[PDB]
Amino acid sequence: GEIQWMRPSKEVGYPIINAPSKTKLEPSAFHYVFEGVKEPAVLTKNDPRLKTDFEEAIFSKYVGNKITEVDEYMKEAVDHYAGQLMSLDINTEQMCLEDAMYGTDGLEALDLSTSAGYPYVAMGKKKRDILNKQTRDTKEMQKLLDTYGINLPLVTYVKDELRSKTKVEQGKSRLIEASSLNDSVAMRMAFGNLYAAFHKNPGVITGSAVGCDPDLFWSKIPVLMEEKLFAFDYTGYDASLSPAWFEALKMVLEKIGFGDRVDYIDYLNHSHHLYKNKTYCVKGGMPSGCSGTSIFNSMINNLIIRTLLLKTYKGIDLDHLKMIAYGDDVIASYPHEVDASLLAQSGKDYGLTMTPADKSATFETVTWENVTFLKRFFRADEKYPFLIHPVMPMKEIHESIRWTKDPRNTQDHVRSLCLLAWHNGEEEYNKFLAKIRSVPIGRALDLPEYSTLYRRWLDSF
RNA sequence: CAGGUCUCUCGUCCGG
RNA sequence: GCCCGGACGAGAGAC
Ligand SMILES: [Mn+2]
Ligand SMILES: [Mn+2]
Ligand SMILES: [Zn+2]
Repeated sequence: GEIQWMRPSKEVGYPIINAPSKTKLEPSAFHYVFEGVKEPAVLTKNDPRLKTDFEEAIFSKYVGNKITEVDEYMKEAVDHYAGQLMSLDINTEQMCLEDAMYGTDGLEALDLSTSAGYPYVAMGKKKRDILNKQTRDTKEMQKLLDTYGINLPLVTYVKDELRSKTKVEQGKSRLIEASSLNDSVAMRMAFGNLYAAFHKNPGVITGSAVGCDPDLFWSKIPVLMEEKLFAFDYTGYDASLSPAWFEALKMVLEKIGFGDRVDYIDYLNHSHHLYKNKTYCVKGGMPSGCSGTSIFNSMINNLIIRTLLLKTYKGIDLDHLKMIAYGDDVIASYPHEVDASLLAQSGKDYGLTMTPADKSATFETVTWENVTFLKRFFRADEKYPFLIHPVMPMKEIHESIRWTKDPRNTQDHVRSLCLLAWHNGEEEYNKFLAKIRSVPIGRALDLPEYSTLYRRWLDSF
């Protein structure tokens, strides 16, 4: 992905949009009980903890477009992936405006608690004004659709979230793209039946984990993988995609029956954004925040991964590839062992910076011991070895609990962390409860017992 | 009061 | 006891 032009948004007829400049993250009652290296991310240029120019750091991720032409291997990839999705029998119809708006089986309703983007954002108009869940009223949305049309610009925002130290000092904050309510509606009418199919089918046919529940899906994953594993994350995924990959995606869509609306994908591939005063244009790069972000990322991953095998391993049989993606996050297997360092080296030709799934510095051999998917480890149960724990490191849970966006959420927050931490086992779970209860507010919370969570887990099978 | 697209789960409240 | 559905809030995860 690459920035085409930044100019005062005054010159282009666009309003100045000014986001909040303050973190909503105050430190938690458990701030000193537990340790951690994470602070809220840099939101503005005037941040003391910055050791670099902010605005140059945030947009740093637009590294350019390596390729623009779907090569022969991308084409065999496209062929094989799209052949996979055929079996799903994915309904290819437009989805009616009422469902695009208020949800249907496999597709949730639009989030009435997040903004309506451009232009509503600068009119002081919100989704609640336009949408009505009780009534499922599509009338005022249609009127807005007629009036403002689609292909509206996205409003860039810095994500208010916890960041490492180097990420605060290097102003490496994450930026989302606030899709307009019009395009979310437009995109979901076009693609809603595809999003639903994906949601309903996490696994190796779709190559996607969107729609999974790790408590239950971890027990499935090993039975779905072939004998030898490899795995990756990527560096700056969305913005490291060059136009070639969008044409490859357009190509998958056409082959599965979405030919007519493949144009929308061009509006993703060439997008306009509003950022504070500026107005800028991007070519390549996934507009994270647009409808389908997750699904298109994971789909492009499946292509990227087939492509790189075909190039690196002559005669590789993609029919014995098994892979699951959640955006750039991927776990994959093949009947014979493949080399992630090599695969990652070809990936650079296509503009991809690839890594170990833990953002570790160097690729190891990947075993059912070191492999991680979505930050979690895999550990067989000791009584029931076919049932597998999603084991997230206590380090992570520690980092979270030390902060709050609002003190009145402590019960839910900590309670939620308990449902992650007990997979580390009774001995580690009870130490957790001890530390939590080491403070007076801790002794106020209703926390679940190891044994209760264990029987819940087993019962849920 | 400002900050996207989603998935999953938990919690609160209301239903069949 | 067991299903199932809705509204709202939170946490985690991907971008
Ligand atoms: Mn990444
Ligand atoms: Mn990732
Ligand atoms: Zn443009």
